[PDB]
Amino acid sequence: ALLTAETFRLQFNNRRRLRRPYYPRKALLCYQLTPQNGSTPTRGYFENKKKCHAEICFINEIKSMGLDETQCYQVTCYLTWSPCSSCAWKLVDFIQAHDHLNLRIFASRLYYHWCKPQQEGLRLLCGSQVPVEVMGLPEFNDCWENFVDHEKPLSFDPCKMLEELDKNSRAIKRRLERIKQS
Amino acid sequence: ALLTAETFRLQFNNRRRLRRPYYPRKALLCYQLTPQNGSTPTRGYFENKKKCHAEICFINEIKSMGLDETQCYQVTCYLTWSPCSSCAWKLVDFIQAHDHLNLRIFASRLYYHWCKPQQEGLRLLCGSQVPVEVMGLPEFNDCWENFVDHEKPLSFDPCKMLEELDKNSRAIKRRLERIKQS
RNA sequence: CUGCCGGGU
RNA sequence: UACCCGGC
Ligand SMILES: [Zn+2]
Ligand SMILES: [Zn+2]
Repeated sequence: ALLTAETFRLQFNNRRRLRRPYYPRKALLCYQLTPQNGSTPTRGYFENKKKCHAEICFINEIKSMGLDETQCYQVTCYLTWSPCSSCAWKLVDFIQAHDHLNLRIFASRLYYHWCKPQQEGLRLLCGSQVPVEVMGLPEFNDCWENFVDHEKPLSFDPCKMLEELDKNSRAIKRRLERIKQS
Repeated sequence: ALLTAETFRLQFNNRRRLRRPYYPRKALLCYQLTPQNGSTPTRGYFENKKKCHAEICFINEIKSMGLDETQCYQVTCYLTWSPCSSCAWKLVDFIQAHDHLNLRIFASRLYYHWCKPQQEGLRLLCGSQVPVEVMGLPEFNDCWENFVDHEKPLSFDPCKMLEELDKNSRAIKRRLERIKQS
């Protein structure tokens, strides 16, 4: 159920440029659903598969759970790659049909942020009740704590690794800010 | 004994970061020897060998050329990569023993220039009657015109290529000047 | 695909 | 993930 600590470090790695050994930074999504009646959170994670994308895999998962439409839920997502233009649309739709869910999205990296469609896509999310932010130490902290297996001994220092995501996320944050006001 | 236009273009490319497709930018030397009386120049080019770098296979084979010790010669070298710390030591040793030769070096790119032993080697040449400069539009012009065959039709426009070479050499020149000041 | 740090689109 | 650029 739990991501391996090496999967976390490699896949959430928001570095400017990769360090050797090189590896594909795959899409990955960490969601957590909290009811607002004072209740227990539910968690899981998705990759890209079949005819999906992790966001689309997660939209249909919610539908499966058959939630309580009389209840507001807080839905938080942690994406290594900020969403598609196409997934942007499919998410804006989804949230419009499910007003009883409060969606918030955090990206570790901004996917093709120099292209207009991905730009418009993110401005839309932020215009259509779906705030988009860059993960910072708070979000990197919560994702490590609750989504990563901590039973085995690590080949690296977790606190320094988190330190470095925090540091790298700053320039990624100013870039997202500039996109919103364009 | 004429480089092909594709070899010149690939090997003397001074872009900081390459473009696809990727290829090894290997060491290469184009040399010109001219006397001070008037006699026409002598030209050739050298590659890295297993037992000598281009600069060193070159100064070696000078004994085996039809020059005499009573005339002065101006020796100009055009290098893709700037000299070794090891080659720097041997170039100064060689110039010191041959007072009939006036050598000056021109590098397209600075080889490992963030490293002290390579920088001291460049400082050493400049301080030992061996001027080191970064190749500019004149030197790129010079080397294209005299050292590569212009029979075949080119798959690219040599004017725009030299234009970018000239544009790229500006930052690299600024880097050599800083090194020469430490 | 010489290495590193950093800014911006 | 692409490009432009600065410095070491
Ligand atoms: Zn998508
Ligand atoms: Zn050498």
